[PDB]
Amino acid sequence: IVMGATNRPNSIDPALRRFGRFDREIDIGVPDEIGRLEVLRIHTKNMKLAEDVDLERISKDTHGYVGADLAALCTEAALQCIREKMDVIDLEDDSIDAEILNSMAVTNEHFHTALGN
Amino acid sequence: PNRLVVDEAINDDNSVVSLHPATMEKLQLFRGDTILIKGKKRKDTVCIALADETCEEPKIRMNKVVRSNLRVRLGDVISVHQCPDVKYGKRVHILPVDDTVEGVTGNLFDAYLKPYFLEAYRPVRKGDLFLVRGGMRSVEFKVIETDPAEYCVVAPDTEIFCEGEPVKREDEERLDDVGYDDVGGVRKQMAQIRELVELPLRHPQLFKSIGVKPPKGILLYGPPGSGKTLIARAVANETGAFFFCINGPEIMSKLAGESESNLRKAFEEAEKNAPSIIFIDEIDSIAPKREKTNGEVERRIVSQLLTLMDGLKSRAHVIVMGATNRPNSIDPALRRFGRFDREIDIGVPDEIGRLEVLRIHTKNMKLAEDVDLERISKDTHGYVGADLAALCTEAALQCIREKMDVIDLEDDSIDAEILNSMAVTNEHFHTALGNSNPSALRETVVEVPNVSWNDIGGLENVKRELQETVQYPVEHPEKFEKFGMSPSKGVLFYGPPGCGKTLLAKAIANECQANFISVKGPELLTMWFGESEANVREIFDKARQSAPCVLFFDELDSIATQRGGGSGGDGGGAADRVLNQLLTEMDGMNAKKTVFIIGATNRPDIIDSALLRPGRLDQLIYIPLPDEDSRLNIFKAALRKSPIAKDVDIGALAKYTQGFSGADITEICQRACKYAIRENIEKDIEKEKRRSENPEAMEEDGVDEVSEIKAAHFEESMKYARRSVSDADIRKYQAFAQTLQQSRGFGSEFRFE
Repeated sequence: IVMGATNRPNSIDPALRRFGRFDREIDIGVPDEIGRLEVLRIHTKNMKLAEDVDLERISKDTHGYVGADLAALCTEAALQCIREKMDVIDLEDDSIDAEILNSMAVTNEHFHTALGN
Repeated sequence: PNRLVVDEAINDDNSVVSLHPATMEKLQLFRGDTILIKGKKRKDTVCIALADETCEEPKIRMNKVVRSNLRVRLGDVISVHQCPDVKYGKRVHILPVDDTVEGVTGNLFDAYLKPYFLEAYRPVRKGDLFLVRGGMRSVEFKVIETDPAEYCVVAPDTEIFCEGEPVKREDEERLDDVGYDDVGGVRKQMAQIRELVELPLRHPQLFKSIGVKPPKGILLYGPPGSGKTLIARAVANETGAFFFCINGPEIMSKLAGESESNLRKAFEEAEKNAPSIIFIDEIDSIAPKREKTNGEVERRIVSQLLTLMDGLKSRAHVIVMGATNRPNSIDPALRRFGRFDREIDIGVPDEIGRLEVLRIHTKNMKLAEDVDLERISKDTHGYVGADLAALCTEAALQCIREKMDVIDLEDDSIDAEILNSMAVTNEHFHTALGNSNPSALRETVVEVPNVSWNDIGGLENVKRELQETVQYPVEHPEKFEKFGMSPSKGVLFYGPPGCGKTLLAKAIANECQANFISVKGPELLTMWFGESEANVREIFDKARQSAPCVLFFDELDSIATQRGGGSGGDGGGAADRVLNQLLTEMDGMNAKKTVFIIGATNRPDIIDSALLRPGRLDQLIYIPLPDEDSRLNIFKAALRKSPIAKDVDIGALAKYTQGFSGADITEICQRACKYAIRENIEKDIEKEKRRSENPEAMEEDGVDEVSEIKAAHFEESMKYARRSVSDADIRKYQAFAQTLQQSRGFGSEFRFE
């Protein structure tokens, strides 16, 4: 079985879409609100999310966002949390306290900021 | 407490540094002890710490040699740490400089280093440099290696070896490697890049604990010569990472097959030396936008770059800073997730940015004490950093101009006194600016205009309306969410020409500290005629990234008139490429985004109705001609900079000059100044005539009549006063305002039981 892949069916040469070569076609379209919710839950499962995180709000406010964009949003939120956590952590020190590392965790406002950016 | 500012030291000894006594006590440092000092580029050195009461508590005093060793200059902050582990060197390898040894016979070690280190117990670190005085000459020496392999104190029993090749001075000068301080105008972008890059490379443990994937792809687009290549080197050198630079032209100039080999070797070596940084300078040549795919080599290289970017991994500790002029010029396939996700805009520097760039480029030159760089920065608009460096070079060249007459060209030798007497002057900078040319003038400038409500004359109703529609949703949006209703995402200004609509927009932007973007209809019209309609989406994108923002579409009716609007340009309406794209982008804007858009039109009866539909630009506000107080405000603003004769108070004139637009006010002032100006020059010409009559008559100390702008010349100017707008145009405007108003009936007839 040969699963092709592309962006739009018209971008492919028609000769490939004749019977025998590539007959079935499937549309992996933009995920819906529920789809965005599952994608966010999948990408954020391994991270240290806060107890006040409201992923449903992010899913509702995310329209036109593909899964990769959602992962980028999560990464941006973590980066913003680091932002807030830079002042205490000295950059010139090759070693960083483990307590601060264990204390890091994203917050809903960080997600809001990342979505804004 | 261990960080101190670098300062000049009283002692010139290379291996001795001075610290404030209480500061040493806080660090538990005693006089004569060996201390490890960390400077820039992760370069540290070892010096003998001495107590100096004259040194300020937050300052550390040290000479030029240690400054070079630490790669820091005056004003830089360095860290001092206890180094009680410095062991007496068993063997130290130090070599001289190639140019400093010419004319010296014998063993340079015995002449200079042997007495310099014997019984001095001077700490030495690998790569350290110092100057030793002996035999009437000063010879530079560089430390090659130390027995501990980190640093040691050279004792009398230490065996110092100087058998090796001399060190080249030109190559040694590279040690002044670029840091964050050598760039300017990119403070915010500098922070973004420093974070996104230095954090994972220096402290990946943070991301690992948070379980996130640090970005690999960074794209720095902007104007040519803005300093892109310097930022990456500064970042890499500050993080201590291995930097490998790739230039698009260099890669594309290689023979087929060799470019791919070089690229793969670059990636492979970069991954070997992790943490590493890769700069694909001018990625446009490597991967230009697919407008036409001609040939096979170009496709091969672009696809090779794509697959190489995809194949790289987060654990590899590799970051790829691209570079280009405009993001659209790059092939979209590169901007997909995984390859090049983050994008940064190294835009034109602002006034402060221009100031820092000028101070950076002119620090090494012999500037005069009367140089006013702030004036140059203020007068330099649209100038990129490279243009500023060119301006400085032109100013120096002009100083040379003034200095040519004395210096004979045919003489192979030139006096040293004249050379030491050269120095640029502010007037030279003015001349260079007059001769120079900006490189960036059509690029959308994003900044916070300084116009304030005080500059806005009256218009209390419109002031209130626009503050309502804009100021609140950007100053108090959280409570808008609290109630939650959608805010207005647009507004349209219709009014007479030359009534200060752009001033109003800029003032409202400043009140909210929100960025203002000025886009005129002619520019979009030209770009569409240039078949570059993607510029419109680019404007919308930029306005979005720099939120909060106020996108001001100047002469919105220009496009409609080009198509016709309501006057009947073509047989029908006004919609076209640019207009339709504008509507499409308008309906596609994010409700949560603080991108407010303002449209200005001098002709409301010709604007396409589709643009006025709710959801795109619906709020319509009328801007009347300035009234008595508004006209007074405009008058004083125009004459605010100029002196006026005491006999003339401009409010009296403003009172009776109804029906006259702000442009007419500006021109009345221009003509009044102009007539007073003719008066001044006529007086000067009469003075010159009198002096010609009596050239030898010594000019007495007669108080020169104060050259002011008097009321007679205001009379002469108003004799040529204009009123561009007639009462018929205002009648049309109020007819539109009435067709809009249609408010009556329930003003007071409604009340609940």
